[PDB]
Amino acid sequence: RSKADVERYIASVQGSTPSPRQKSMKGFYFAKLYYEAKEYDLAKKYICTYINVQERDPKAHRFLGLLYELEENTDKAVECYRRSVELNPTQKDLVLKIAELLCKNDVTDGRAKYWLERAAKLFPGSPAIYKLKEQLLDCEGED
Repeated sequence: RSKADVERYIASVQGSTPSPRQKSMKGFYFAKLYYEAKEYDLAKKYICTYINVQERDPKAHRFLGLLYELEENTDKAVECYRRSVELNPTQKDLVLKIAELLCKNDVTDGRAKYWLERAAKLFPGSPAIYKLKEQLLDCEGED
């Protein structure tokens, strides 16, 4: 998919449902299509426009989180995933994802241990959990 293909669709929306809210209601579509075009900076731009007018859509915060994760922007990805979980807490997968991202970025972060413990409740006996905990134990300070 090209930037031009997505532009054509945006133009069609402008021509038939031109109001500000109507256009914003199409921003998740625009963002996914730009993501398909591998236009990542534009995908971020447009998912942000949709979150503006549909702030409680957990799928939209998750998708914005995905874009930030692709940039290895740990803080922004975590914030987005956290909001998505708050809106739809059945997403246990995101709790593990947050823990994994924080551990990859900075073992020595109070945040990594906090999320790891939240994830451990949701994934009893998980070797993914046990591996992160090993990493945290390795970097613990000594009394």
